[PDB]
Amino acid sequence: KVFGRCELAAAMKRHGLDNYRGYSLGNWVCAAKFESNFNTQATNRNTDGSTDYGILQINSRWWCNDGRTPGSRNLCNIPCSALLSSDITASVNCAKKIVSDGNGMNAWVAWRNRCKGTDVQAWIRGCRL
Ligand code: NA
Ligand code: NA
Ligand code: NA
Repeated sequence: KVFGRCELAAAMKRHGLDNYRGYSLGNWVCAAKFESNFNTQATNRNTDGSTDYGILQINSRWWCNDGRTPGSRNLCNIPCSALLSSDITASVNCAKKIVSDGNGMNAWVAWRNRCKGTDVQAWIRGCRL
């Protein structure tokens, strides 16, 4: 499913991401935009053989099992394919574990390079939340 900007903001807010670990909703919408263009089916392969999945591009090297990333962890206890669902619950629950591991949203390279230090509130402007 390809989300609309406001539709995704509302779904993330309902799933408890607004101000989760001090990150306002605009940060999460901004990260989803540059990681996946709001497409839950997005996949991208990394140089090390691991793959990134879903709306927040969660990596199989640490967070999910895809059956093809040797010596990797599955810290979210889920198959990577569950992160491609039109229901964002699994992606959101896994992102909460990632953002709590010590590095905050810096775990998402696109957030650090394209969202951090910008007016992220603009990503939720006009939304009925
Ligand atoms: Na915001
Ligand atoms: Na591979
Ligand atoms: Na980047």
